[PDB]
Amino acid sequence: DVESLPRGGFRCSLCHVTTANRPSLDAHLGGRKHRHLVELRAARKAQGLRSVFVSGFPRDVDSAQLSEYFLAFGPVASVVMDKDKGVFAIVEMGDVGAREAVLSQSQHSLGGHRLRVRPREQKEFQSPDSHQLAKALAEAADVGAQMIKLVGLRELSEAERQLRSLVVALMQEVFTEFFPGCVVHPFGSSINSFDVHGCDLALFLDLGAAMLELVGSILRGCVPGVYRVQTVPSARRPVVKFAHRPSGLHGDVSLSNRLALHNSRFLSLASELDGRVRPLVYTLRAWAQGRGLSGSGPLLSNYALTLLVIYFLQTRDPPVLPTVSQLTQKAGEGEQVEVDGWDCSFPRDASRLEPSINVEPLSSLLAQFFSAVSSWDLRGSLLSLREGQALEGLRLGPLNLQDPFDLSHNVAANVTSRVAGRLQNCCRAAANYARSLQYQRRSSRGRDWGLLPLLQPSS
RNA sequence: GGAUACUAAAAUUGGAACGAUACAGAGUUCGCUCGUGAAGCGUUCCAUAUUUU
Ligand SMILES: [Zn+2]
Repeated sequence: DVESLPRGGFRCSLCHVTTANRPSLDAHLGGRKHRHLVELRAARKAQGLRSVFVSGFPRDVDSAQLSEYFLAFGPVASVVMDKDKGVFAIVEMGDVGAREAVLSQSQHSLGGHRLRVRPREQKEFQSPDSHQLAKALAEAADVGAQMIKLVGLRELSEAERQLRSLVVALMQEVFTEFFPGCVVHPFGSSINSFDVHGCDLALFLDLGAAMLELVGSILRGCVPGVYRVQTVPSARRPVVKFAHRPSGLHGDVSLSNRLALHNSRFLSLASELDGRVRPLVYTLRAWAQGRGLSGSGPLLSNYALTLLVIYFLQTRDPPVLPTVSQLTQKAGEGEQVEVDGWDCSFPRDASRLEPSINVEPLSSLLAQFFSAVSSWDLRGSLLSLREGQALEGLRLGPLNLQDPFDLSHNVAANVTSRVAGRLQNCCRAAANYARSLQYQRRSSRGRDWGLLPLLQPSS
């Protein structure tokens, strides 16, 4: 599990850990993380050593008969049904000494048809951009054309959207089998029209930790092709993270996050107001993801980026987007939605309101956003999208930002002091670069013109 | 007949402690020598948190 690397280095593939010397590698091998990885790998290896693969039995029969039959050959640990095909099964025996008892006789039968039992071959244990981006943008007309082309490139293709729809339909079918009358609402980066390649799909279940564990068990056992299922109650809204293998996707399933559905609807409505907010949001999201400020864990999530863009568009002297106060005022009949204490309403249609009085191009908006976000205070200034100004929060530090619909979650509470300072410095750098003349106009035969330096693979 | 399941301590950040690596500085008998750091790391400990939109 150790591979040699130059400079006298080593790499543990069991933990994916690179060490520059020998004592560090030895200390890592002496730690509890590597020991636990070894123990879990050995447990999986032993289970594979005491398991068999059964196929050939006729369809429309359950694995209960298989378990009852195999119980005659000693203790049986588990029987796992096939997923996505439903044609075979994996029988994990209790004791190793009984495995050969399964291998003693191959004359198997179930419902008349004959079967086929084999030893389980042990699969090897597994431990649990910037080229095309600069390629397909630098031949556009101007920076606005660059941002429009970036939107076109980052937009999910028909294949990805249809695949996500298929996943949603499968989840709905399974959960309707388990919970009749339930609905699986897709949302996240799928219905808000701000869809990027390799985005997260969130699934709201419309009908404490027991339900979360039940959903996790459903995903682990019955739902096809889904591995990496992790329940997470330690959050404002408990969520099951799930990964899907055949699609190579990863997403989140929530039970009570009803506000996020209307949040995604509002994001889509804001995107449909005009053809400039969407390019601005896509460009700023790409810039954040290309400068080490949008990743996993304590880093600024994709939703906070769109929230900041909407707030900035609200704060302009010519109102690009009316604030959430006006949006709530624009609501009509059948639009009295309110969840979790407070009320937040907005129209569900697009052609109901007045177009904005802004005419600035995309480059001007980007430069103004960079200047404003660089100059703004980060110590104790909380941004209110509902009122569209600056000054109920729960926890905040060097970054203050709350939802305009969920007025209790400070979405900026996932950024520490150093990350906030780096963000402010990057904003100042982008602002001065936009003020500089090189960014303002085109270079034909290669200079990294326009948005490319902001989108370059920097450090 | 038709392709051999992702089972506990799932993660990162704030503070830490210890062990090493770096020398645009110099020498060497080729063993290293003098002193100074957090770049990458490893081990362990305490978490008014996040990682979903
Ligand atoms: Zn290891």
